[PDB]
Amino acid sequence: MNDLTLSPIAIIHTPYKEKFSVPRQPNLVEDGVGIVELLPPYNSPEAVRGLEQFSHLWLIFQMVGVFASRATHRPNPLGMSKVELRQVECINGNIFLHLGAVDLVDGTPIFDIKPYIAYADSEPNAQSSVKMTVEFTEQAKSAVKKREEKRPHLSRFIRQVLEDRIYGMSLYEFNVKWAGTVNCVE
Amino acid sequence: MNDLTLSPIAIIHTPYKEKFSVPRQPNLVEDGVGIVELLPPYNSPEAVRGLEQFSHLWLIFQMVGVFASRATHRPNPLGMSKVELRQVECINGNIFLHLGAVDLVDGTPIFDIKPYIAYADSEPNAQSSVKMTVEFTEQAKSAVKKREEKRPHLSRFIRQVLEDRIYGMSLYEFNVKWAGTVNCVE
Repeated sequence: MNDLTLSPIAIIHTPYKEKFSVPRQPNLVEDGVGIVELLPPYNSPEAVRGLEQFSHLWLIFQMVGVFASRATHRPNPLGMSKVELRQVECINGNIFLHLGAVDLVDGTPIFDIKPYIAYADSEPNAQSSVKMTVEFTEQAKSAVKKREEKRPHLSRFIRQVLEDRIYGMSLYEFNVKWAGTVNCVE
Repeated sequence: MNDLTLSPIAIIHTPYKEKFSVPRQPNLVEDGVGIVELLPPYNSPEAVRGLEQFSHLWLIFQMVGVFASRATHRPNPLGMSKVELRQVECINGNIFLHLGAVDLVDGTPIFDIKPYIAYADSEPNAQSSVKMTVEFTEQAKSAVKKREEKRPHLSRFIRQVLEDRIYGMSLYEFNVKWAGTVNCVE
């Protein structure tokens, strides 16, 4: 048993540009959706035949004791993530797996795509050891409105912030600065 | 984003010597237990500090469309497996994670060890699209009895077979040949 060299089979497109932009509860934010783009020569319709069968998927991507946590600094930076499968799209040799609410940062390399099977993967009783109101300033209400044309639902997409004081958060091409009041979207 | 070279961090010791020996329902067979042995220099007590907190673990090991199944022939032969954690043992620089009922074949290389968290990993409603009696011949009853000293519960460990006609199955150092009647344990 020797080493192993992995080849990225896909790239993930996501609203969260950096780690800080990812909410600790991605299943709540219904706009933090993603598209998995399969790279050549894995982007074949044969490679995803029947993927649309399953509703959930497992993505093996690239990122107390290390093994006791979910930290990224690992001997093998291999991360897991179960996302919702909304649509397997095939067009002109391009395969896009339109996922549900994800938690991977924009552009992350995918190593494997497996179907999430409830039998072998679900273990509910697995043991172990602050909803905020969102307000936009008038200038904010205006800036968000202008972008509602290109990126619809950009306003409610701010359920992230829903989890002196002028913090910054990069969402998409934007940089949103901010019960918290959001100042300027730019 | 380029390739990635993985280094095995551990080896898994298991009763099932080959793929055929693994029951399609490992959670039933209460003897198909395993020990994960951490390899140098990852076998440090600091690397598993508090692992005993969680009851379940994720092992990323080495193995319709490919992505639509759990097949082994993949662009990246990376497999997943959630096992029960019974005991994290530290002795003379040797770390053994005594698991519960596993499904990995004997000697399989482990790439990563993560704690199974019910929040992010459990998804019960995940959608998609024969109990047999066990009898031993007299010669078998004798052969199993002789080994009950070294490998206790070797008899009930045959709940595997519980899922002309002289089939063979390798379990441990043995080769069990066989409502089905098991002939000779050797």
